[PDB]
Amino acid sequence: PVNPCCYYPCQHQGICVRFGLDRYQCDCTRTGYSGPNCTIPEIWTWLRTTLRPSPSFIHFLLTHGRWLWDFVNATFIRDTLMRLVLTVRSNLIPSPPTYNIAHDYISWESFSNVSYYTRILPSVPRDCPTPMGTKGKKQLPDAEFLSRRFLLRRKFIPDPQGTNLMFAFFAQHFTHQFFKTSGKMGPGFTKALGHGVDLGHIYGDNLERQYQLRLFKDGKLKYQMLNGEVYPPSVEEAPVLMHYPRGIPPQSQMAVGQEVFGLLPGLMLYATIWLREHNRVCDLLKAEHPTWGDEQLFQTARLILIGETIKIVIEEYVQQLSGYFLQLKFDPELLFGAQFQYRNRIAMEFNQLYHWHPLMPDSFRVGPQDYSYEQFLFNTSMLVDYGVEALVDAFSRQPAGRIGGGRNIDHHILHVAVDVIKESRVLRLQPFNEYRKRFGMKPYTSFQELTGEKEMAAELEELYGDIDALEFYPGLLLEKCHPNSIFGESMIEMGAPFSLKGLLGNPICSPEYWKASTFGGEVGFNLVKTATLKKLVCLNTKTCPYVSFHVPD
Amino acid sequence: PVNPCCYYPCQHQGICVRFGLDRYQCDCTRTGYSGPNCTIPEIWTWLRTTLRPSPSFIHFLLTHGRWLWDFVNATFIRDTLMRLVLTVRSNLIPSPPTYNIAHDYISWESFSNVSYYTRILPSVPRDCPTPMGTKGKKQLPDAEFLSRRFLLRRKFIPDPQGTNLMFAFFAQHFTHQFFKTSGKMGPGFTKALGHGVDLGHIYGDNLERQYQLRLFKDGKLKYQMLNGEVYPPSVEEAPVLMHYPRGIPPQSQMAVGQEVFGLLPGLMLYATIWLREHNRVCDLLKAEHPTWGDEQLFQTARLILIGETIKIVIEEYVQQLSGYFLQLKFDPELLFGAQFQYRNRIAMEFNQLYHWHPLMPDSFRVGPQDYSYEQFLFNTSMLVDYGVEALVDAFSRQPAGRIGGGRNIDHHILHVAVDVIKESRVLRLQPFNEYRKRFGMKPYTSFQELTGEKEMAAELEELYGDIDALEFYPGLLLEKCHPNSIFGESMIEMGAPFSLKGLLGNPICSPEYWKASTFGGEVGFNLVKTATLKKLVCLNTKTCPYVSFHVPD
Ligand SMILES: *[C@@H]1O[C@H](CO)[C@@H](O[C@@H]2O[C@H](CO)[C@@H](O[C@@H]3O[C@H](CO[C@@H]4O[C@H](CO[C@@H]5O[C@H](CO)[C@@H](O)[C@H](O)[C@@H]5O)[C@@H](O)[C@H](O)[C@@H]4O)[C@@H](O)[C@H](O)[C@@H]3O)[C@H](O)[C@H]2NC(C)=O)[C@H](O)[C@H]1NC(C)=O
Ligand code: HEM
Ligand code: HEM
Ligand SMILES: *[C@@H]1O[C@H](CO)[C@@H](O[C@@H]2O[C@H](CO)[C@@H](O)[C@H](O)[C@H]2NC(C)=O)[C@H](O)[C@H]1NC(C)=O
Ligand SMILES: *[C@@H]1O[C@H](CO)[C@@H](O[C@@H]2O[C@H](CO)[C@@H](O)[C@H](O)[C@H]2NC(C)=O)[C@H](O)[C@H]1NC(C)=O
Ligand SMILES: *[C@@H]1O[C@H](CO)[C@@H](O[C@@H]2O[C@H](CO)[C@@H](O)[C@H](O)[C@H]2NC(C)=O)[C@H](O)[C@H]1NC(C)=O
Ligand SMILES: CS(=O)(=O)Nc1ccc([N+](=O)[O-])cc1Oc1ccccc1
Ligand SMILES: CS(=O)(=O)Nc1ccc([N+](=O)[O-])cc1Oc1ccccc1
Ligand SMILES: CCCCCCCCO[C@@H]1O[C@H](CO)[C@@H](O)[C@H](O)[C@H]1O
Ligand SMILES: CCCCCCCCO[C@@H]1O[C@H](CO)[C@@H](O)[C@H](O)[C@H]1O
Ligand SMILES: *[C@@H]1O[C@H](CO)[C@@H](O)[C@H](O)[C@H]1NC(C)=O
Ligand SMILES: *[C@@H]1O[C@H](CO)[C@@H](O)[C@H](O)[C@H]1NC(C)=O
Repeated sequence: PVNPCCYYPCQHQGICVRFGLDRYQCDCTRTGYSGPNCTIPEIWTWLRTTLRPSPSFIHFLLTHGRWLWDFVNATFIRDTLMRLVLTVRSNLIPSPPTYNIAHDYISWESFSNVSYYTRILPSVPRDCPTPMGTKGKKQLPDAEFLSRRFLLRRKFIPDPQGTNLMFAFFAQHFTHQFFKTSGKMGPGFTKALGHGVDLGHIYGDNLERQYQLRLFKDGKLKYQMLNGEVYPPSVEEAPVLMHYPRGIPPQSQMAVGQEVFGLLPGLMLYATIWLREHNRVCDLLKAEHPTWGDEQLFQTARLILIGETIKIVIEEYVQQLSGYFLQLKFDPELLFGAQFQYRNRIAMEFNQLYHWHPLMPDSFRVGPQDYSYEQFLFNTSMLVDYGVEALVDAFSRQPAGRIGGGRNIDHHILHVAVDVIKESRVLRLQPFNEYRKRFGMKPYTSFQELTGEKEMAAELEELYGDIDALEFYPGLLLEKCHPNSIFGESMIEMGAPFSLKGLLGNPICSPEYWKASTFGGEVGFNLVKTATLKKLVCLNTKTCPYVSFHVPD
Repeated sequence: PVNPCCYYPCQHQGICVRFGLDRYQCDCTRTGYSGPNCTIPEIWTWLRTTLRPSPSFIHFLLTHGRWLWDFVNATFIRDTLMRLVLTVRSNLIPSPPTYNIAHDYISWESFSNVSYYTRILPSVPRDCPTPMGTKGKKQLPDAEFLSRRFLLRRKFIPDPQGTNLMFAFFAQHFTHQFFKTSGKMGPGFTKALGHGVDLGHIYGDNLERQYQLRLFKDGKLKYQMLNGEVYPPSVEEAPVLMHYPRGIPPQSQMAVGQEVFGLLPGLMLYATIWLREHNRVCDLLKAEHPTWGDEQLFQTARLILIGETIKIVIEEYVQQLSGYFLQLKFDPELLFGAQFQYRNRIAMEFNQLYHWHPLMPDSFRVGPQDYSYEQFLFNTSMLVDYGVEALVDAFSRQPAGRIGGGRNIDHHILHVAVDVIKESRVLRLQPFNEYRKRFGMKPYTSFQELTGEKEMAAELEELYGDIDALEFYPGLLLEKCHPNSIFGESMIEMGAPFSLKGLLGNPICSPEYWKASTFGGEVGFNLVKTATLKKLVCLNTKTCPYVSFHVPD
């Protein structure tokens, strides 16, 4: 008999469980609901969901009326909201983590094995009629045509929010510390066992390699002087597995924490910058703490750097993305109010959703020059050629591709998207609509409602058969976007909760850790609290270029 | 200049941080105290401190009167106070963990590398005048001498609280899933990565081993029939690493989660009991969910068994230890409205502290027979000679040693305590009196004040020279004990916090994992909710013998 759970009977986060031959039962525990399917709301829950504004109304608010916000921001109401965002958003995320590619149920192996990604919804069961559960055609839409007809850029669409490539690369850099899928273990598994902001893209994902990159004098990282400027050393000087092409000089290969960073100067730029930062922070620390050995200098530098990273991403990166008039604020003290887990596990869903390749331009402009993809990719000298200042000026001046709304991925990298989808299908990821519901939205009733348009819609309608067969990742990228926006509500509402839980769940945000001691006292603590994209750059260079996550005017 | 931190100048959980060449300061963040040393109370601390009664008094409060208590046990107050104890206890233990053998400060490697035991107090700094700080003599007392004069059991001192061997062997069994110190990596590193109640000692601490122990059918572990009884498999059938006397026939080796267990019949008794429970639990699962595969059946029964353990540990084990009239309760829902991190990292001090070898008797009486050590140790046929029922009955009946009070370790195992102190000095554990302060107790001012009696104090008084020299382990075992207690206040007052954090800082007890579905429904959940030592044994044996953590009336 057909598998009942395959209908996803359990609403509102109830857990569908098989009993006897073909019965099921939903466990409605702590859902706010009861009944066979968790649809009968408790007194407080009914109260809640009717007095609750729709996500878009809230967004509208946060993005309109400067006059109210000028006010709010300068008063404490700035913090009440920040607290609210933090706790409400994060709540959507199970911690301790629930499921993994192997387990569709809570298990110890699931909980203790950090090589796995987690997931918020269970897989689509194998014993099921259609690969998306119950709805749609037998064999799913072709991955390659889907990317061609819908994600392949025709002409270039700059982000209407003015996001620059400075941002784009920072995202790529930043994220490739917690997304590193295992080649050898395959889909659903991960190298990045820090599972968040450990900065393992600077100090590597392992101790042994970490050790290889370290000077072991003064808490510092190894480095090479070139044209008077500091850079990550060569693989000959610091011998770690780096994914450069073969034949390429280990004498040209640069050594950073993330094996793939040698492949784009974008990444190699930030690896440079963060390295200078780290060494720079060591210099400061050794002035106040001369009695300190080498080890306590490195480990402290790393905290500060972890601290700095979270401060910026929150107060600048997410700001840019949100466009909110409310100024966001990094302050773990907001979270000492309520029940919070300073623990994070990366979901496969988060992975899928962060494949932000659209941001990537038709070509890369460095003042007068116009380097193509082939010219840019795997370049072994561009970084050293221009230096940091010059390549910060350039990335900060170039508009990035809008993410949502479709047809805005450059053909050079469209194969990523293809794989993401194909990868999605191996992972038996649930339908997009099933994820709407789980991230507190209504499901879309049609393809029209999704795209806010007819042509793509009715075209997808027939490829996919039903809208409840629409997949996660395609769905995120094809949904309509309010003009003036970088992407669609589902990206915000699905991503934000994975995003914030990933930032604040870090243990340096705990009552235990968030003290000055942790950061070698007050200069250490103040460095975290006042850290900036400008500062991070212009403190570590001879001159100071346009630095920002947005283009100038 | 001498390192200022050597003085432990900083009170009530402040952090001594070395600054410049010869100075220091204290980070007294969130301590409740201000000032350079941190002895200047905030309004709230003072009130809280002039009105807090002593441990003596609370111990007295729970250990005396019964009328009041059997009343309290029938009201909501049981839950009220139970919660007080948990929160009170577990808030003294940092979470995220703080330091380890290598780092005397918070660091990422210390957050991240679970192969370390954590530590509540930092190590006595390597640049200090005396091995214990500043107070005391150049040489700590000879460890073997300290043992032989103070801990060697002359006459057997039975536990005044009636503790039996059945408890003793339970304590060992249970505690040996989270203390697996490296023979290889050395002092202060762990093989048992669960850092808690994960039943590694049953399923092995690694995936390789677990697979080898698993029958991979119905979710069961392998077993063999000897005399019609289910015992753990042979090593030929489950080829895993087990420590056995070389020369012992392979058919006579039993394979279990934990490598040492095969030595002592005690151990291999519980290993057998639990194994039987596991398979038994699968036999209830498969009936409920015949569609379920062996992996789920396996991982679900595991959670039921982890749950069953804590239930028994809290409601029966820790209850027996306490002598409290407060009926202790395992109810995770008690913490559901509170800052509580559902994690735990094992500490050296817990390991040290948990060395209750003074539990073990002179001989081991089994029915008409009385067994010497040279007869009990490593006996491989004994468990299978008498069978579970007959051996449980015999451990339940024989008294266990009194733990505190001094001179209660049998000579046969006296070398253990010798290594404990030795290791204590490799781990540079701070002096007893500092651990006193960390756990919200007043330090001792005289060796006289410590033991109570006049004689044995004054010998130490001359061995150590000064009370602030006295060592962690020794102080524990030599401290005067409350009116008829199994050990002194310090053990209680230091142990329990770790103890409790060790049970309830377990994801299973989290809001996320504490639902019927985690255990495959009501049936599983009710076994957790309703388990008893008596039931863990008798539901698995032909007849039901005497079983209990206390010797009879
Ligand atoms: C949790 O924590 C445990 C404790 O840290 C970890 O186990 C330890 O892992 C480290 C891995 O490095 C071990 O550290 C030791 O370090 C010494 C240091 O001496 C250095 O040797 C280097 C050798 O490099 C040599 O030269 C070239 C270039 O320099 C190298 O590329 C080449 O490989 C060559 O051999 C020197 O470069 C350096 O100058 C020093 O002389 C090293 O010699 C030891 O062999 C050892 O590696 C440590 O011993 C491990 N275990 C223990 C008990 O300490 C554990 O890994 C961690 N767990 C996790 C999951 O991360
Ligand atoms: C020209 C620039 C870029 C290149 C060359 C590139 C290339 C790649 C490649 C080859 C992969 C592996 C996919 C596969 O083999 O199937 C990948 C994965 C990924 N990319 Fe990009 N990408 C670029 C831009 C970006 C940017 C700007 C982001 C930031 C949002 C991003 C986010 C990701 C993520 C999250 C993954 C998954 C990582 C993993 O699981 O290992 N990419 N990228
Ligand atoms: C006759 C029975 C016992 C014997 C033969 C025994 C002997 C030993 C031995 C040989 C060790 C290992 C020390 C080393 O690593 O060199 C040890 C450690 C230990 N014992 Fe026992 N002991 C017994 C009973 C107990 C009891 C009743 C307890 C209370 C729970 C206990 C608790 C511990 C603990 C916590 C360790 C340290 C384990 C680790 O660090 O991995 N032991 N004992
Ligand atoms: C966590 O889970 C993975 C998946 O089970 C573990 O790896 C597999 O282990 C088995 C037995 O050791 C092998 O047959 C597989 O080939 C391994 N790899 C894969 C991709 O399945 C991994 O060992 C676990 N991690 C830890 C720390 O135990
Ligand atoms: C890597 O980038 C460098 C520049 O940083 C490329 O060389 C430059 O090419 C431009 C024209 O595209 C010239 O105006 C400059 O004279 C060149 N600079 C140097 C130092 O040669 C180089 O071609 C790129 N690498 C690859 C493989 O295309
Ligand atoms: C703060 O702690 C320090 C360190 O123990 C104390 O400073 C000592 O004070 C003595 C007199 O008691 C002086 O003679 C020494 O110079 C100090 N020693 C060190 C190592 O600094 C001080 O007493 C404490 N202050 C308070 C108010 O408790
Ligand atoms: C302030 S927040 O809710 O915590 N996050 C957030 C809010 C809005 C937007 N956005 O692009 O409008 C983007 C946001 O951040 C995201 C980051 C990654 C993925 C999704 C959202
Ligand atoms: C109820 S509790 O505070 O959580 N623990 C506890 C309390 C008292 C006693 N006791 O022997 O009176 C023993 C106790 O149990 C342990 C003491 C030390 C180590 C482990 C358990
Ligand atoms: C009970 C909650 C009251 C708020 C109604 C929520 C639905 C409104 O919906 C929102 O309206 C905004 C109006 O300015 C539009 O700009 C948004 O796009 C739209 O989603
Ligand atoms: C002007 C009001 C701003 C403060 C309210 C913070 C709400 C944070 O955003 C809320 O997060 C929830 C989790 O994704 C969503 O379900 C809500 O629709 C979303 O707006
Ligand atoms: C619950 O959902 C199942 C499957 O979605 C459906 O068949 C059933 O009718 C529903 N029951 C109730 C009471 O709403
Ligand atoms: C082991 O135990 C059995 C029965 O309990 C006993 O007869 C036998 O002699 C013992 N072996 C040793 C080596 O003491």
